[PDB]
Amino acid sequence: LENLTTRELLAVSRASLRELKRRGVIRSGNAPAGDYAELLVQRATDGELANASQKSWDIRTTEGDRLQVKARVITDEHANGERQLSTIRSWDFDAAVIVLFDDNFRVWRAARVPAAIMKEAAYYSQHVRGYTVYAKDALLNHSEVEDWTEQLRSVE
Amino acid sequence: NLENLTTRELLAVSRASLRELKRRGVIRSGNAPAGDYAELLVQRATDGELANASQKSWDIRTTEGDRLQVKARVITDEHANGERQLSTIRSWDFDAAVIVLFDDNFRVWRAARVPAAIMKEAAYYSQHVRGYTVYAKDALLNHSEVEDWTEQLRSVEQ
DNA sequence: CTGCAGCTC
DNA sequence: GAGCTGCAG
Ligand SMILES: [Ca+2]
Ligand SMILES: [Ca+2]
Repeated sequence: LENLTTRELLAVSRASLRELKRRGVIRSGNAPAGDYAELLVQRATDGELANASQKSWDIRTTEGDRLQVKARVITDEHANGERQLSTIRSWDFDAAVIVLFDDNFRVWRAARVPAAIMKEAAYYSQHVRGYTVYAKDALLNHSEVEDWTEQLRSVE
Repeated sequence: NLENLTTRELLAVSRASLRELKRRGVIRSGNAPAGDYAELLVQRATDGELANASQKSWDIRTTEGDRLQVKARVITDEHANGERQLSTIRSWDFDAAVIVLFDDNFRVWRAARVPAAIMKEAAYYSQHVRGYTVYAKDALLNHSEVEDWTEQLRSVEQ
């Protein structure tokens, strides 16, 4: 992409978003990671996608589980800051599904974390009125956490 | 043509374009490019100093000392009220906001310098996020105390 | 920990 | 109004 002008680079950024939405891979104007991670969890659970602005959770599974999906793109597996999950303002869900992409947007690691374990790992931020969880290796490897890496790779 | 690419190739191109924009200094973060790119245009237009990326309240200090809070949206529908909603404001310690409205090809469509006091008048509080919401509606853009910066920003995009 | 733009109805 | 994901020091 080094041969493209900056104007073309910005246009490719928008056009790729537009084509992804046309294919139903994403459904919003956000950067694709959030919607794409939800799509994969939906495929893996055969679940029901919630309304985009619904509070608390994103996907309801066939067995009735309410899943809060949280994704990050990892460019440096040793950068703790890239493990910071998007803020949590409501605990009315059954489990979080953490989806860690590599910088080619391939699934690197995924984990199903019970809500109670998420709460135990959370720190409150008064600035944003919400809770921060870090998807550090210790949480991903927690004895009550399920490794979902292969389950999400099989739906990529 | 992107319609000929596999979904895997599309996603990789999404990352690759972000990486190339950061390598060139057009952006300086892994966010979607709009936020950093709007700050870059305002910096080019004011010859100002970029604040630290995690700095509270403002983004750019002008040579004359104005602390500018840059707020951008990419407009796909010029008549859509929701697309004027600016990112939340949790601190009023800035002198003026610079609103940058892009079109869906990432060209500058409209830009405006809004005094902080006018931003405060238009804001509604959201207890859910502990912040203030301002909409870049035409009435705000056309306010008598708002400066049109569209041509300034257009002269520095490439 | 402190913050920012994951890092629409 | 109610909400979401406009990632960094
Ligand atoms: Ca989510
Ligand atoms: Ca800003």
